Amino acid sequence: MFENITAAPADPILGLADLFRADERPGKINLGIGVYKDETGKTPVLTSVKKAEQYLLENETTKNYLGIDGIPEFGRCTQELLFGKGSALINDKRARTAQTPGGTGALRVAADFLAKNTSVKRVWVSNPSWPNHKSVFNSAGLEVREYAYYDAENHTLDFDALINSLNEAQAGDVVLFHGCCHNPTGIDPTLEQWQTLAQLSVEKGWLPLFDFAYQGFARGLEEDAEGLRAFAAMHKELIVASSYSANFGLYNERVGACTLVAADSETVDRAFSQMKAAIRANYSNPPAHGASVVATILSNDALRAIWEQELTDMRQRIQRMRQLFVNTLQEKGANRDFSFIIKQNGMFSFSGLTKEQVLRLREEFGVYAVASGRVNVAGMTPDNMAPLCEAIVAVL
Amino acid sequence: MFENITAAPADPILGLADLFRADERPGKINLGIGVYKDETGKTPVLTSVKKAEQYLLENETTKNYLGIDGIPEFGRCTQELLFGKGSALINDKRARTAQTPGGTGALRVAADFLAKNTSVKRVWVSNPSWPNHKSVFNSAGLEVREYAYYDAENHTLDFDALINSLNEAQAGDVVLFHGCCHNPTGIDPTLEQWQTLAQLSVEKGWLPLFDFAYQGFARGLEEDAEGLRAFAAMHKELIVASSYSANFGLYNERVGACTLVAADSETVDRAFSQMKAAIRANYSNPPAHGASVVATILSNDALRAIWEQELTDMRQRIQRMRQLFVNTLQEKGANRDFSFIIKQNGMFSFSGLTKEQVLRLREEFGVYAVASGRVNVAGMTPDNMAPLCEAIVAVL
Ligand SMILES: Cc1ccc(COP(=O)(O)O)c(/C=N/[C@@H](CC(=O)O)C(=O)O)c1O
Ligand SMILES: Cc1ccc(COP(=O)(O)O)c(/C=N/[C@@H](CC(=O)O)C(=O)O)c1O
Repeated sequence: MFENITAAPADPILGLADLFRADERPGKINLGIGVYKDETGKTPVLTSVKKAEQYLLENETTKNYLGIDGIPEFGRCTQELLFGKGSALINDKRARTAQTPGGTGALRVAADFLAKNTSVKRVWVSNPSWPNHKSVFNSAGLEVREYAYYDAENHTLDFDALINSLNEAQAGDVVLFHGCCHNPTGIDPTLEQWQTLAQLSVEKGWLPLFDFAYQGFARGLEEDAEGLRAFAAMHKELIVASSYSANFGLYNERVGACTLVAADSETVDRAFSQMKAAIRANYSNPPAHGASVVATILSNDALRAIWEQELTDMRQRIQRMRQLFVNTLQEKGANRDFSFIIKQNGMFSFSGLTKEQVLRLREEFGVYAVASGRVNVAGMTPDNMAPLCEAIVAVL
Repeated sequence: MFENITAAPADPILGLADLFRADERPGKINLGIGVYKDETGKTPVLTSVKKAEQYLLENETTKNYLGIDGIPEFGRCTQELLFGKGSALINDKRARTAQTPGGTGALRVAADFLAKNTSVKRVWVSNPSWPNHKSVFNSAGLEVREYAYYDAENHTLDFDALINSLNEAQAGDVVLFHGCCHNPTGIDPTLEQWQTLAQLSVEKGWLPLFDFAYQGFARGLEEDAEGLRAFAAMHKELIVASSYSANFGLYNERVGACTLVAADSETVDRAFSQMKAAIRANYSNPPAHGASVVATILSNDALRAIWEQELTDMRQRIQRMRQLFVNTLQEKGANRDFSFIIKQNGMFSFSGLTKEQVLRLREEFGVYAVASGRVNVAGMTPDNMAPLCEAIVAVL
């Protein structure tokens, strides 16, 4: 049965870990996968998380199965983060949330739900995007089409090209939007742009799917949700796939959510019954530990205050690194202007490096980035900045 | 988009929780979903698990992502449980394991891997089986066909009917086998029967898929794997979907494994690369907490000894309940012979009750079973046995 199976191609992101682990050179520098590091080059457990885990160890008295949709308090806390306290979507009972194994699991549940229960055949994704978006949607049988997004000459969102690309989308197609901290560009719509897209989407009949992996890493928790909220004010229906991996430092615990919104509570409840059936046929019900840590933190004033500050600390450290990177490239003799990196949002920016420069940086200098030129600024530290920048200048 | 979605049908198992929770009557008795209860009618965290969780709280210093296939030590420990220390499959590097979100996730990963990478179109499942097997396989695009299994007049495995049914399977079809503690019948092949099926499967070209949700609940950890090991000795290729939910009391932490076996290490590694690609497009990588508890326990002599005894304790308590149930039915005036229940394995036996008897038991008596007549013996206790039996006698 398995004699002719052809090997799969390298995961362009996750595959970097095997290479990095196998690299026995001392001064190797990891700017690949999107995990936050602190000033020591490590990814500690958040203190709020350790406190919540201690509380769970002391107080949990069963591991009996969650419901298919997971912990109810987690769902309520997720909806309040997405839509705001006092949102009409919440008051009108228009949204149902399933806790999922990560943001990736939330994207797969959304795709399986749409493929099996709606007329959807195509999802529109930005060029460029996270490379796993295409794989997730195709695995559910959905075609992926690309829309233009990025002007690489001026390092801006090419809004006119984006609009033009999307004119080819039919009513009933899905359009995927990154909620904030676009991966890989770091370039997000302004609020006015989000409002223009919300009105356009209603006019053209697109179903919005928001992917919200980095809420809190651009400007703040509420500010980062403004684009999604502008869409929510205008649309009867949308889907949000969100993740708590980065903003709680809970990557390996697989904590995400798929939130379905419909015109009214009767419709969302009927539609959600099919989303639950799609989950039951995949992984049955979701992992409790990470979600119970998030719900424990978000529902306790003291833990929530500690956590919000830890998130602010991460965001501010990445901003300090963007500035230190730009300043150090100049000092090490880089040819050009990299000042666009300062304005960008989230863990990632596009260095502008070619696929060959990125390969040379790994092979010759032990500096690991993604082949698209995406660099994880959150992997930069005061201690590794100089060698990193010297290596980059050397490949320019 | 969602205006016409038809509501999904009740999950015949998981749906019982909403009904049971909503039932405000005092003496309600839960014999539905397959979760173990102790003599108090509760599902505590195992002591070995609490000890391992304390160790993790003290010693974990990151939540950085696992590999797509999860914790390497967990994979090694799973293979040794499945195949035995010193197995040729392990020595020859013929098996690769992915840690998955539960046994359900392992079944879905297997199905997506087979659908996308092999000629498989059909999976053969026993009539009766767990009702979610059909949903999982159909969600991946595979047809499900049934094979005869159970003689309900004599309460035995109808081996001749099983063989006859399977003559219709073509070479390259998958046949699903429950490794031990068949759900819902509790009736497993004898070792000779397993050996006969292993030889038949090789002759007819079937790809075996073992589902191993209850290792340790029939007779013991090694004894329960004898049928799988008889198949492993005869086959170049097979797949095992296993779960640690019941045997570690870790249901909500989603701890399972998908193990692929091929003729040699080159083939299994090539085939496994595609299994990893199927996982990446589903939930990306698996939840660490529960798997790290299992690996911590299985790799430490002291914790492993505590755990093995806790599992023996669960198994023996269920056996005591089978005997107490049979004795108490007789004392409360049940018409017939229920002595077949004593011989059966695992959490479940078929009571023989009709779908209407089961509905009446819920509506009139607050006793909750599955509509197939399956009862969770592990939900029975000395304190609830008399009212339970009185109710059953009342509906006969
Ligand atoms: C836009 C976007 C959507 C969804 C995910 C997956 O997050 P999860 O851990 O499943 O909650 C990522 C994550 N990107 C990271 C890590 C990854 O590739 O797995 C990255 O781009 O390096 C992402 O960047
Ligand atoms: C044969 C079989 C294969 C796979 C599973 C799922 O276990 P997981 O928790 O995903 O590791 C069950 C579980 N059966 C239980 C609970 C359930 O239906 O979800 C049951 O039959 O009540 C099962 O009985």
